[PDB]
Amino acid sequence: RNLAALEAKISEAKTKKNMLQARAKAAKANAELQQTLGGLGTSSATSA
Amino acid sequence: RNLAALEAKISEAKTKKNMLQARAKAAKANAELQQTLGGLGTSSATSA
Repeated sequence: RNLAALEAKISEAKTKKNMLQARAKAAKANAELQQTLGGLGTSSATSA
Repeated sequence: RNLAALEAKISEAKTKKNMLQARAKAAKANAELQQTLGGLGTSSATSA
C-alpha cells in the first residue's frame, strides 16, 4: 500500500510540475511576443 | 491582431518615408535648377 501510494505521488508530482513548467515557459513566451510588438523600433526613422 | 496592426505600421512607415525622401530630393533638385538659371555666369564677358 505504501508503494501504491508512493507511485501516485511520483506520477502526479512529476507530471504536474512539467506541465506547470511548460505553461510557465509558454506564458513568458506569449508575454515576450506582446512586448516585442510594442517594442518595434522602426519609428526611429523620424530623425532621418 | 498585433501582427496585422504591426504589418500596417511597417508598410505605411516604409512607403511614406521613401516618397517623402524622393519628393524632398526632387524639391532640392528643382530649387537647384532655378538657382543655376539665375547663376549663369556668361555676363562676366563685359570685362572683355
